[PDB]
Amino acid sequence: SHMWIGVISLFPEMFKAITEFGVTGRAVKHNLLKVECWNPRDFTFDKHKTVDDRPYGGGPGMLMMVQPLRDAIHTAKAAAGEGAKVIYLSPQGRKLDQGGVTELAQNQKLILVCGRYEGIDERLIQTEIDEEWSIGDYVLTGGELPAMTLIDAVARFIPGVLDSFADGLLDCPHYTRPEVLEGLTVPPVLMSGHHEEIRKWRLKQSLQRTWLRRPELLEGLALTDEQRKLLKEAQAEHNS
Amino acid sequence: SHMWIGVISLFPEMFKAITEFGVTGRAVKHNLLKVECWNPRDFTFDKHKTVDDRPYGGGPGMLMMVQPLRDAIHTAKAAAGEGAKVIYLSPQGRKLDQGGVTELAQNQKLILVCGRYEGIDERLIQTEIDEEWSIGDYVLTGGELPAMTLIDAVARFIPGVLDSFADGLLDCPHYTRPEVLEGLTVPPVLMSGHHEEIRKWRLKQSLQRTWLRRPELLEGLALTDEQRKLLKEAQAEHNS
Ligand SMILES: Nc1ncnc2c1ncn2[C@@H]1O[C@H](C[C@@H](N)CC[C@H](N)C(=O)O)[C@@H](O)[C@H]1O
Ligand SMILES: Nc1ncnc2c1ncn2[C@@H]1O[C@H](C[C@@H](N)CC[C@H](N)C(=O)O)[C@@H](O)[C@H]1O
Repeated sequence: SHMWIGVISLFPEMFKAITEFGVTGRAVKHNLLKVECWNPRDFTFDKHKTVDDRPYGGGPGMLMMVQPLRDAIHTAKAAAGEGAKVIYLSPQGRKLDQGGVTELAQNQKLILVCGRYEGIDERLIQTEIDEEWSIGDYVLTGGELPAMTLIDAVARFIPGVLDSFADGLLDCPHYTRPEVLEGLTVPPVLMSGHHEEIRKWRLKQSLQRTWLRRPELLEGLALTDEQRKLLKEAQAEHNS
Repeated sequence: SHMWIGVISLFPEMFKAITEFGVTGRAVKHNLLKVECWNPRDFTFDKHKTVDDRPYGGGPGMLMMVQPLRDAIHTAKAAAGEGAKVIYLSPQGRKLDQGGVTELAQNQKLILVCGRYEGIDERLIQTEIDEEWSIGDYVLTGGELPAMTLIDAVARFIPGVLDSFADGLLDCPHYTRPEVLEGLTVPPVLMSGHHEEIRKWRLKQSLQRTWLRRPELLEGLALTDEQRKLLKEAQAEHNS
């Protein structure tokens, strides 16, 4: 299947980072993922193509100018046609996690609005935006990196395009050549050829790492009997 | 002051998204921020410049090949000289938040290692990496977008380069022209010219929004007396 993403951005060339390189670049070249961009600057009418505006109430910073941004959004909505969810990237939005990625990946079309400066007029959020999403509790200069983050995370769910959080757990450690690196050996179980011992080792590692690093993640999980056993074993070894 | 960031990446051209555009692009052009990249592919010796390798233990996926990546890291460390903290971007790392951004922005030099495929050998993390950092609880195809996210967030703290989370709170809504948009008016207080009423309105909005959207964030805060009062007022209005 295929996903279409419309993007509204003052810096559409930023999106080459995902459309020209790696797994996502190959998805775009093979038409599994389509990304189309509209730039508010192209919707300005004044001589200097002004895309910012002063905030009412004074104070510092500038906002994106309403008219060019609104017009861009309307053009993208017309292109997307029916059924396209419009998302504004913002640190005030729903914090993205793998559950949220799986929800978003159920959409065949999304339009992603990328802010710049201090953001966008609150009434455009009310009138044009369906959902606000954050990539994390930190502030960036623009919504393009968050949009690309979202695109990359969802694109991994597109069939044909290709884990931590997959089953709620951090990933296990991985090893490749050489067998010994600075005196550190690959765990012998991984060279044993024993698929079931390997499976159990990787799962116990994931449990152990999640417990030590992110114990709060473990709370939200309903572990299988095997997972409970392997976790107890890891905790007992840690104590020992 | 100035920050130097060394990056290890198979796709260094991705970083044009931050070095050529917007506030971060201007920081780079003005030498406030320097980003230097090393590509493991340039450290290969075989005819086809192989940069991946098979994981011990079978199963799917590939890892970054150890030797080219190790060699790249060593070249970057030599360039950074003394005092450079080496960070691996990974969903198994410390989850980035504004507190973590402020900590990271205290470094004059960082080297950021970007994984691809299923990641990197665990022993390289032990032998070469100082800290592991995640941008969020979701899985991406590569560490370049996370690295750029980190770079952008920290660059905002570089003097001369230029909020939500700043004082622990979500940002207030902002408004710009026109005064009426699809029947929605700018709050009159913001046109009143009264700086103190405006200050209080924006703070009460931040409190209200944080309470409604992210009540867990409010718990971690020690509110001022004024903030407690404004929050109580907002809650009373919400009830009314
Ligand atoms: N964590 C984030 N998640 C999603 N988008 C973000 C994030 N941080 C910044 N942005 C984008 O960057 C744009 C410009 C920001 N400097 C505005 C920040 C705004 N003053 C705030 O603190 O909420 C915002 O309009 C968003 O589109
Ligand atoms: N949330 C994230 N934060 C930081 N780096 C990430 C994140 N997600 C993916 N990456 C980078 O993307 C690379 C390739 C990933 N597909 C590997 C994921 C690994 N299998 C895991 O689940 O932990 C990783 O080596 C990281 O460098």
